[PDB]
Amino acid sequence: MHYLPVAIVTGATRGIGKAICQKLFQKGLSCIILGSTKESIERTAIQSGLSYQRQCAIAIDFKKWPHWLDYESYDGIEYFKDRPPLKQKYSTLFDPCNKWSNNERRYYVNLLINCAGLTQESLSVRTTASQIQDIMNVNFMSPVTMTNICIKYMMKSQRRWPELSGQSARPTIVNISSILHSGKMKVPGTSVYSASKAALSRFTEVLAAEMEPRNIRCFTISPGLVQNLPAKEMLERTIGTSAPAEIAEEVWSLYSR
Amino acid sequence: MHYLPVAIVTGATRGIGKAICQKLFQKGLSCIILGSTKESIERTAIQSGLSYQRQCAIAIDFKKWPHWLDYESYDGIEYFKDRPPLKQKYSTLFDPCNKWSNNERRYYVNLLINCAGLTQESLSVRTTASQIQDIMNVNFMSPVTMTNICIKYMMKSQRRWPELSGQSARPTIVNISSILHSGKMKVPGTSVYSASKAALSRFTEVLAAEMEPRNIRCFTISPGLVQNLPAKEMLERTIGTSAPAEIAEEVWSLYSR
Ligand SMILES: NC(=O)C1=CN([C@@H]2O[C@H](COP(=O)(O)OP(=O)(O)OC[C@H]3O[C@@H](n4cnc5c(N)ncnc54)[C@H](OP(=O)(O)O)[C@@H]3O)[C@@H](O)[C@H]2O)C=CC1
Ligand SMILES: NC(=O)C1=CN([C@@H]2O[C@H](COP(=O)(O)OP(=O)(O)OC[C@H]3O[C@@H](n4cnc5c(N)ncnc54)[C@H](OP(=O)(O)O)[C@@H]3O)[C@@H](O)[C@H]2O)C=CC1
Repeated sequence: MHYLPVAIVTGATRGIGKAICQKLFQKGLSCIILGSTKESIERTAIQSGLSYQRQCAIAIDFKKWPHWLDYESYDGIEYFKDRPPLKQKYSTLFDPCNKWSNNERRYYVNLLINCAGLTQESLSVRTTASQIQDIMNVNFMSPVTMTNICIKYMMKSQRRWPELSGQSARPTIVNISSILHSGKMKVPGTSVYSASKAALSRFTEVLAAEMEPRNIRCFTISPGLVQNLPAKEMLERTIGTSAPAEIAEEVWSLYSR
Repeated sequence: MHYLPVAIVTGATRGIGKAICQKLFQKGLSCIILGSTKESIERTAIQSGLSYQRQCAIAIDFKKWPHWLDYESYDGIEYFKDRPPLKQKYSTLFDPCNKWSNNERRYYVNLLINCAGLTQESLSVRTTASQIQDIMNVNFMSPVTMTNICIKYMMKSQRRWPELSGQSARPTIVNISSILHSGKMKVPGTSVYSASKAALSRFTEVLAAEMEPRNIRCFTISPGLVQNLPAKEMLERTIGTSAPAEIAEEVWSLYSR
């Protein structure tokens, strides 16, 4: 049997998540990309790799947490180099792996990147309750559920295909935190954004302590540049930067090395 | 006019929040205490101070975030030294102040303690979605809304009673964070608990940067002892402590000095 690693990358329709995905594909993994709508994943779907490499996109709105855990199917699209996009309906996040696998080949998820992110540009007292709900559902609650759904999958896959150990990278989770999550960079306009980033970082550090003995690696990356503007320009000017290409490379570093 | 400071203390029906409240009353403030149910606030309602000092309790279930923002009234009880508890219905959190104020006296909130807390004792992968929702709604979302409702109140009160400056403590918010929110203490079983504490801490640090120039002081306190048990006993034994009496004192220190 040939086991072929797949990565799930949330927030991959554009920005940092798009860089990360390009790297991973360049480096030999198949990709399952997440976007928020049918429209945004149709947009990404319009890159030459090994013949067995595959790419698809799934539409999940992270604001709709926790209801999206219970959707029977998800709208998805498989896309290609030199062949038009294919409408799909996937029963789970791992359904694309099932459909790619054949008598000779087993596709399986071995890497999850939580990169989907919603921003904030308003003072705490001027930020509504639903805005705070959206930010936490996209930046924290959903990433937690993604992480947990994947860890269940990763552990069960490890028990059922024991040969994977020593012939694979260890199942890896990488959550994208922000420089704003701690220290000097306390930027007005971003109180709940930063907190959600603080939550994701801290969740991952504690998860890593739970997971490391079970041989799932859990990392966080903490980047910070391209907002503004979110009072705030005074600190953002007073005080470094990050490239999406640089972050994609660090993600690969963490997985491969 | 005599302006008389009132404190709102969430999570004050027992534990640390009860210590904090006793201190504040000992030190001359009137108290509005929060509990989660009609029953728990009835329980607290069954302490000799100045004649003008007052105490009441209000029932708000922090799991019901964000719906509790919209309740028309809240069940409350006013209690006394040597006089039986009085059933109340309060239109807002500041309604008790309105009812205590008289031609000679003005009661107003000048201190908010977010001390209400829900714990976690399960591994991430073994913690359901609703459990994670409860923890974040009680430990983070609700405290954020409390903080914002109070800051609106505090700013408007400052504009309408300008004499308060120089004759008062500055309007103060104290959020109770936990040693678990950062650093060495990464305890299995507590991933979302710790994250919510991380979120509250970080939110408050950024809020303080927003608020300090508007003359609202925003502090966090980070205590850590009495859980267990939440794998976990190995770290909790390997590595200090905090007394509720010690924390009550630190809260008073922060407000008075
Ligand atoms: N910009 C910066 O300087 C820094 C950013 N970061 C973080 O890195 C991450 C990458 O984003 P960034 O590179 O900045 O570029 P973008 O913010 O432009 O990318 C945002 C991504 O989030 C997805 N998303 C937004 N809303 C939802 C939703 N409701 N449900 C599901 N997915 C959603 C988007 O999908 P869709 O296309 O469908 O909208 C999109 O893929 C973020 O988490 C961000 O906070 C960290 C440090 C610095
Ligand atoms: N225990 C420890 O060692 C440490 C605790 N802390 C933190 O300090 C805080 C104080 O709690 P603690 O002293 O430990 O004692 P308790 O946990 O026994 O007190 C819990 C309080 O939270 C309130 N609460 C629980 N659920 C809800 C809800 N759904 N809605 C509104 N209120 C609710 C309770 O009200 P009710 O009576 O109605 O249930 C109660 O007043 C917590 O935030 C905690 O995380 C920090 C460091 C260490």
